[PDB]
Amino acid sequence: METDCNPMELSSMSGFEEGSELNGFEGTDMKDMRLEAEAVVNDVLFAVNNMFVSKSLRCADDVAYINVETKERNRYCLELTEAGLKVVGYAFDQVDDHLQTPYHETVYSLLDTLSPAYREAFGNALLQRLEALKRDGQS
Repeated sequence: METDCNPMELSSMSGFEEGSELNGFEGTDMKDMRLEAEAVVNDVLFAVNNMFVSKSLRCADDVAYINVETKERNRYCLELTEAGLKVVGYAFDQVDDHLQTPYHETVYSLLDTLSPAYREAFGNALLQRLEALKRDGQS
């Protein structure tokens, strides 16, 4: 007389019975674009002024809009999809449907071209490894 409500799971998924094979007609990766998006934003946030997911549009599983504001206040809006990161605007929450702007593979090969300061910031974190091995390694 009831059904399964919306509870919380302290596990990956409720799977007590196992045996049958799952792979069949639908092979969904279960990859959430928002998931990957918020992961990207956090990791590269240090190399820009402010970066955040676009809350003025939409984001549903396959597609998520992100915004990035570099150190020189330059803003890029990114349509994150399975095709990678596709710039859809150069302003905050700016997405144009006629922009045939090229999409890149990762955020690295994208933002490295979007802000030279990002590259320099990478160099700073890179030289940290250099001096790390200089101090600890030969002593």
